Amino acid sequence: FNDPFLHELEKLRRESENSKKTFEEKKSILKAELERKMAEVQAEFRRKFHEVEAEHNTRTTKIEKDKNLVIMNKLLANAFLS
Amino acid sequence: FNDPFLHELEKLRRESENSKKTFEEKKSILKAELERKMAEVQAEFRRKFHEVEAEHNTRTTKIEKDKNLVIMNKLLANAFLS
Repeated sequence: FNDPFLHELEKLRRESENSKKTFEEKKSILKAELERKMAEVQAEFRRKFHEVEAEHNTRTTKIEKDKNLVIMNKLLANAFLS
Repeated sequence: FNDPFLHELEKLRRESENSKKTFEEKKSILKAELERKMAEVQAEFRRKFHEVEAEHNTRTTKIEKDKNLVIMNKLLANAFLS
């Protein structure tokens, strides 16, 4: 640059494009970290939850086998009479 | 319960009622801590964000005041006639 004024002015217009830039990018990084932490906190939830739900379905098919062993040994030892 | 068959049956209604109880309550807890983890991941993203936004607005007024300071200086050294 010839004019040390037009110079300083560009040195600063440039200086504020770096500003606008590193800001725009940080802004993106965070947005993209939050996105990932949230998808991973919700996949940790979905995990434990499908285990809790499994534990129960097995809990109740047990309770289930048995309820029907009762109803059978009853119905059986009772047609032994009629 | 006089009837022993009726007894086995009640013993089971009672067991299935705790299957449901502890399941629904396990469920209720996992959901409670999802709320809590997500709430705080996202309320510390904002804490981190506003700190870049802040950091930028200060950078930018810094520049703005270098600019202004350099323009007026030109304007003054150049404050005459003919």
